[PDB]
Amino acid sequence: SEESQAFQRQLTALIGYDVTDVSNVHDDELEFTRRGLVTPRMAEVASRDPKLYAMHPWVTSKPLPEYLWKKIANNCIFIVIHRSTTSQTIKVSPDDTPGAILQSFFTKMAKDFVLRVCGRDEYLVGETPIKNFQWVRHCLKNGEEIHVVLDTPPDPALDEVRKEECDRKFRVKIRGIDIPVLPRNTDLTVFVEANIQHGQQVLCQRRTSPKPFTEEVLWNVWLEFSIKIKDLPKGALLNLQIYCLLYYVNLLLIDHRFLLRRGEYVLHMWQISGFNADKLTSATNPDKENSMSISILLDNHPIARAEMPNQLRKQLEAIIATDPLNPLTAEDKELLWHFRYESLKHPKAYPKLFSSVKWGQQEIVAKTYQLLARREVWDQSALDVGLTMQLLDCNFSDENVRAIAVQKLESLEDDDVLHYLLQLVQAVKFEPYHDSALARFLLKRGLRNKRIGHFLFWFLRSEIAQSRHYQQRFAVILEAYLRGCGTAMLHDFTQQVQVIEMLQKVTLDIKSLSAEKYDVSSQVISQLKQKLENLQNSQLPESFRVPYDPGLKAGALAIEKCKVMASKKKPLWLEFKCADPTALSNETIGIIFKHGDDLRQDMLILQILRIMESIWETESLDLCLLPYGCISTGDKIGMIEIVKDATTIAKIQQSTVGNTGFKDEVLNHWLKEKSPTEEKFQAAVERFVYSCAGYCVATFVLGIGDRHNDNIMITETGNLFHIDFGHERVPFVLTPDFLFVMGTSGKKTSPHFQKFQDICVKAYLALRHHTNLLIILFSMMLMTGMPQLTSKEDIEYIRDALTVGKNEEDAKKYFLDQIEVCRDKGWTVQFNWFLHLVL
Repeated sequence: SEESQAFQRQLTALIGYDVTDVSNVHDDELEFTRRGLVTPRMAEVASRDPKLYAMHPWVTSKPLPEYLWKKIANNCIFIVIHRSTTSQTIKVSPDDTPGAILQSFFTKMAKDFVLRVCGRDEYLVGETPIKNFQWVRHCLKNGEEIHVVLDTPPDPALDEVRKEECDRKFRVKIRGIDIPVLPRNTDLTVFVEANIQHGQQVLCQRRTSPKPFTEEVLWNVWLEFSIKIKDLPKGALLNLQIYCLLYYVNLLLIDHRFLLRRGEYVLHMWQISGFNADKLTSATNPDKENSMSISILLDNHPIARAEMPNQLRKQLEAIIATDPLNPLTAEDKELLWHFRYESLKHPKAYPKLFSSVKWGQQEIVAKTYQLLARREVWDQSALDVGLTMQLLDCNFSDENVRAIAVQKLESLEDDDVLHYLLQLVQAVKFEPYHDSALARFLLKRGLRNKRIGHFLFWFLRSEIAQSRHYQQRFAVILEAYLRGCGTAMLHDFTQQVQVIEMLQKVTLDIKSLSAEKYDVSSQVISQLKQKLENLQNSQLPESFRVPYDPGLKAGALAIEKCKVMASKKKPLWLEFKCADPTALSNETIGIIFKHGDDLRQDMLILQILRIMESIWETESLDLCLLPYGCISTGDKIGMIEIVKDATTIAKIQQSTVGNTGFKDEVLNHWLKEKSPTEEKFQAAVERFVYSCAGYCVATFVLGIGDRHNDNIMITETGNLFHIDFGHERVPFVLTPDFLFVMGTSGKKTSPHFQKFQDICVKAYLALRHHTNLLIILFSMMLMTGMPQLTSKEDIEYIRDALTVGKNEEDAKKYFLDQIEVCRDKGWTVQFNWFLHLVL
């Protein structure tokens, strides 16, 4: 049609990439994926309750943790129900329904509606106990009152979706390679390596002879492998590399239509700088003008009881108990394979088992599927996210093996899907094909829930903007999502994109006019305000949802309170007025806009933090972390949440001690002068003990504990929290100032410091109870998040940190000793933090 052209246009602007582009394609897998994802979408749209979809209730089935019942010490909950100007407080029990509460509301003054959190696009509806609403738990946790307004339900009509309308050995001919520029130092030789991969597992390998590295190198040679065409497993990759390692590129030997690849190919390769998710991409380099390319020719098609002994059983069991990052011996794999039917009764063995399958053998793969048809135990096992995620990493390229993983993710409630959403999305980079069970699962959960949807939107867009390796695949999935999110969602996303797009341009100009010079003169500031003026016109929409806090609406830009931060790069400090008239405080929305930072890395670390908090919750612990909002918008650019009433530990030191000169009492002096009442000061000290322990443990496990004072912040309310995760020593930061606040100094003791040590321990061994989940999240984060990671050393850290193997007593001890090293170090490391990072 005609209106379809314009619609595809808006989507292109929403996605940040034109999915109809074919300038970098060698087949039609993307188009095929755009077609195949139409069904999954339509089915979910037609299946979703238009009333619950519009009001996105945010609930959870988990029990209220012990630390929250402590608040409700009267089996009564207080909810302030506003109206227009007159508010009315109603007492309610933990198991009531917002409807019941609604009715029990007109019973107080009898002389259609729904409860909405004041100043927030959050509703309290549906057949659910009020104790199970996230906002209620949020208020209960932060000792805040529950204020809700009585208004009309959103008109679901606004969510309207727009109507749519051989048994021979395999071989490859390496014709040659060619690259535009060449003039480099040495004149070394060069050769092309060809590997048939599958799950990071190199099945077969061939190489060409070396040759003078010229602008164009030809071989016109057939590389025949010792593997039959019939034996190539679906998902298998033809991995091509150039050594003289400089360039790589991959090609699926089997396409999306179960067909063998064939014909002439000219693939533009990816380079390498000074093992990682990009290494596995089937996409080719879009830069044809300066990129290396390789020519090949594919010329070669359908795709078709004994009880285990006592001693061996003990062996298999040791293997199974082993940590995920522990390598399997040839004998381990034969044991696991030959006794596969026994292995099948141990869900925690699956990864090991499937990584013991000889995928380069048709008969073995064939038996594996027969094995998988004996699911029973797996289908009934209690869902284990750690286990599930492992079957979705780089080590498994089989569609069916991965499918069962997804099958388990299907049980997760919205609340959990949100906890792992970013890692689930990142795992799509491990899928051999564009359209996969994981992609459909994500597409469906997002379409099914506005909150999940909102984030799915930003998370996919984050990759599409900065990842040439996967933006094509991710763009197609984001499109498929936008086409069924609903017109209202589409409107909100448009509002947000326009604002960030406008702020990105503003930050660029401003950033330019000031190198590595910490100044921020009235000149740059003026020119900063000047631009916001223009935007304050018919550009910056009336409002927009805060990307990291979908419930909040940002209004006009309070240009007055806006400025530029001193920081090394050029942060943009903006403040907005809440767009909702029913908001509680006149409080402004603070958001920082930065450029020149690996914001995706911070996103990863913040989600892991939110995950450790949930783990501790399952064990009645509230380490008080503070994983502030952070969304990566483009390459090194994105926005950050500004916590209210917080400064760096450094700036507090700078306040008294002076410029670069470190005192032990400064911190405590600061908290006491910021606390309105002794009661609050004591509560602030208590919050400090908790937040300090949570970050010491959390940061140690993630190996980002050795930090400079300027990257650690604290609220006037006593909440300590690290920031700037974007990539002698110490395990974590526990300096004399932190200790003094706890009432200790110089290897002494105190009621608070002792509390701190026990909490740490209790917390530390709570993360160990989930050693596998953490190892797997840490392992995936590195491959898909940071630049390059060691296929050993790097990942291996988390294992030593999680003291794998030791018992709780040795672990408790191990951690306490780490607490002592910090005690020994005092101000050493901090003072040293001027030099640089290494080791």
